Formats: sequence, structure tokens, C-alpha cells
Amino acid sequence: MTPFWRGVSLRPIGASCRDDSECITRLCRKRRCSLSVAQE
Repeated sequence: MTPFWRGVSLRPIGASCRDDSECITRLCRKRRCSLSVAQE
């Protein structure tokens, strides 16, 4: 677990989201992916 912004089996940081599970980090920040930064 390191390349959060790469072609993983999930959605990378710099990608769009649908559900937290869609994002590699399991964090759906306003329909977008990101790290442990759910503040905006």
C-alpha cells in the first residue's frame, strides 16, 4: 500500500468517486478521491 495515485484496482487520488469503496483510500471526498483529507 503506497501508490495511491497509480493504476490500482480502485480509483486513485486524482480520480473521480462514486462511493468511498471506489477510492483506493476508501474516502469519497465530495464524489472525488483523496487521502485522509476529508475537509473542504
